Amino acid sequence: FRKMAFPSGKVEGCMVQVTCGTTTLNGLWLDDVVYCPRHVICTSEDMLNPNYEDLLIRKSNHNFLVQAGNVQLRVIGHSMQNCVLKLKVDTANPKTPKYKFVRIQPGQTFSVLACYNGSPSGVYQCAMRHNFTIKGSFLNGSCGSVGFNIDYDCVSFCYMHHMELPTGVHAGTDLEGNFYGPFVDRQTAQAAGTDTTITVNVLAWLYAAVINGDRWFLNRFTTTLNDFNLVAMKYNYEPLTQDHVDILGPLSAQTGIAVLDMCASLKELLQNGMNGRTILGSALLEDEFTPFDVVRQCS
Amino acid sequence: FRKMAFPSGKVEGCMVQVTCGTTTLNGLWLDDVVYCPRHVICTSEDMLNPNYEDLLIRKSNHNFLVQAGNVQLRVIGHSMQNCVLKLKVDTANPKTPKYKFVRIQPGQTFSVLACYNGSPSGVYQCAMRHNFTIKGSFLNGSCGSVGFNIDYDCVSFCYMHHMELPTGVHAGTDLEGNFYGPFVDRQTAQAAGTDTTITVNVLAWLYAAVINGDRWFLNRFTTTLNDFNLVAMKYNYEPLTQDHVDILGPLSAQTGIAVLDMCASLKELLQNGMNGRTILGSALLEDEFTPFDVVRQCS
Ligand SMILES: Cn1cnc(Cn2c(=O)nc(Nc3cc4cn(C)nc4cc3Cl)n(Cc3cc(F)c(F)cc3F)c2=O)n1
Ligand SMILES: Cn1cnc(Cn2c(=O)nc(Nc3cc4cn(C)nc4cc3Cl)n(Cc3cc(F)c(F)cc3F)c2=O)n1
Repeated sequence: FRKMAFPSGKVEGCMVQVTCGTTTLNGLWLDDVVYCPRHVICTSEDMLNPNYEDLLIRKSNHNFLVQAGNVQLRVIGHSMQNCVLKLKVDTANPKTPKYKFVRIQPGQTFSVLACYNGSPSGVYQCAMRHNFTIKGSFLNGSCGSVGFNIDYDCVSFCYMHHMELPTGVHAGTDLEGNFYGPFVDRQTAQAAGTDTTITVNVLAWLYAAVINGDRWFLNRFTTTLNDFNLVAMKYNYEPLTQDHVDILGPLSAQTGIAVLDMCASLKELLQNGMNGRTILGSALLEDEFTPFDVVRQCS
Repeated sequence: FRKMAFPSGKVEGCMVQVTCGTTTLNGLWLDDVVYCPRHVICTSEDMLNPNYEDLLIRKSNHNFLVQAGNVQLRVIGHSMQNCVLKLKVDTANPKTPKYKFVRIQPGQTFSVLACYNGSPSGVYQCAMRHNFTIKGSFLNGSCGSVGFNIDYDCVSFCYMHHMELPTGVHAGTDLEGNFYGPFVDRQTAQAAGTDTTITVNVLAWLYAAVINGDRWFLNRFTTTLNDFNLVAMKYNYEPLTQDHVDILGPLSAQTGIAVLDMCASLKELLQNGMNGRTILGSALLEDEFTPFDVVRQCS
């Protein structure tokens, strides 16, 4: 098992650079609109405690430099939606894919196209942690890089990168400009909430093991969901939601192992450990493969 | 710090489907030639023990169906170069990138674009191992997927996927059709040579751990190159050369940790184990990052 990103071509053709004075970052060009973090309108002095409403009134269309490669896209309108800037440009992107804007739940994975100065650099899979941060790999100049999933040629954009936290994890918004988690777009020290293990994904990893014939940890017990959630919290595992139980449906049907029976097996592993035994050739439980990721790799 | 692949868009526009009878796999369309594994000309009976020159002489151009998306390309010529079939087509691929064909050395990494029926499915980083296998993520229908590196807009193709060995590792050729390793393109069980660990890559990754703030494995011991290499060989690690030491120069400069001091750290890890601790979230010693991979992602 390894982390597999979606092919990035449909997103590469949408990346542009957006510059305001000397502040520069990445934006996303879809039809005739460029979406980017509103942080671009900040001078160095504004980044600590920006007054975004005040900073925008000073700005006119001709203050925004938008470039696809070295080709300038003239801005003909600008607005602010939550923490994203929307720049209307005079050219509709001929490479615009079929796309949606989605807001993802914690545990869900997505592909990140890391970009610098509008130029795509690399692609990798990330998971949204339950404290609404991601353990990404980002350098300076990456602000505005996006995260996405692809279903049947349709790109669902779910993340726009804004900042690095002191602990080295990363925080950002959806493509409507709403932050994931309790963060704000200022250059101030903000702490990630305490992280938890992503229970739904650990359960998917256990189903993956079963599919590949590694099933020693299957015990003879069952549990209720309420009983399991209360126990899981004592081991810094996330409580399961009703949506979590349902996205485990396909793996449960494939293996014939009821979701609640697998929760009982996981509860046993938490209360007693693994005793030098491995699962999928590993002594650590993996929590960054979703049920969908598992089916992608197994079938 | 993460395993990061190159953006795949320049390769996506070159993937097509090749079909001969009921046998089908992926091909690479560059200018007016489609490159694909010659295994495509085998029926299920042929696959077990194929005489390829005999099989190819009995084929005509119209025995080859090539589809790019929904568009059918007409084959107007064919030839075989080692294990690679070259189909001349009546249309040049307008999305052909600047490209080269290169044969890589063990320890070097590349990006894989996994494809099924000519449609790209995922992208991830792999390394050529010392026994000329790769630990990929490939399912049925992935034959003909390619591996590549991207250097300022030029795609250097280095791998064409052929088969999965009974241990689950993968084997393939360069784009001139020569296998990496002692394998042949026939459906028979094939084992690889002993899998020696890429020592210079493990050292690069330990330097990545330091650069990313993890230092528990460092120590005050010292070692000579030969004394380290004695322990390395004992543990089936590749001997470290002065060229490897030189290549690690920039990382030792950045961290102030001498290369032979990092060797002392690795020697203890090999002799004592990790004591349940982890490095960069991994419970085992990672050997699929090159010094350049670490430099590029950390800077
Ligand atoms: C190491 N790292 C990992 N992720 C990041 C993301 N990131 C970023 O790329 N840039 C940021 N500040 C800027 C500085 C600029 C200097 N010039 C010339 N232009 C610049 C543009 C930007 Cl955006 N930041 C900091 C940051 C960005 C925000 F959007 C925000 F709301 C708060 C912040 F503190 C940053 O985190 N760097
Ligand atoms: C599980 N896995 C991981 N990697 C692979 C790659 N792979 C593959 O995709 N296909 C193969 N055999 C074929 C069967 C076909 C059935 N039809 C209808 N069409 C087919 C086309 C192919 Cl290529 N193989 C096996 C294989 C492929 C070779 F190129 C070879 F030289 C020897 C082999 F044993 C395969 O490994 N599968």
